[PDB]
Amino acid sequence: GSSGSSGVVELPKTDEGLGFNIMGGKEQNSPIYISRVIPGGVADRHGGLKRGDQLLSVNGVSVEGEQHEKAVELLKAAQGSVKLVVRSGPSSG
Repeated sequence: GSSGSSGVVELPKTDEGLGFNIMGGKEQNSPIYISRVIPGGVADRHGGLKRGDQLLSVNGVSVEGEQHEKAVELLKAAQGSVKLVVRSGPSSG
């Protein structure tokens, strides 16, 4: 579905956690993505974030072109609910 939203993942902000890990952050010259996912966390339950999904932007903030630290800050910046955008588009397509 070219026309529309790539796929914004809005998860409920709760101390409990999201259930997703991220590695990198313009440190090793690699894009930000989900390193590991909890088989029993909010994310897994929701159904949208999986190991590999590249983080495009969070809370309406471009992260792709920023250091890990930034990402972390954004997540905290949110309140009640966060917005994690990802790209599920096929490398070829």
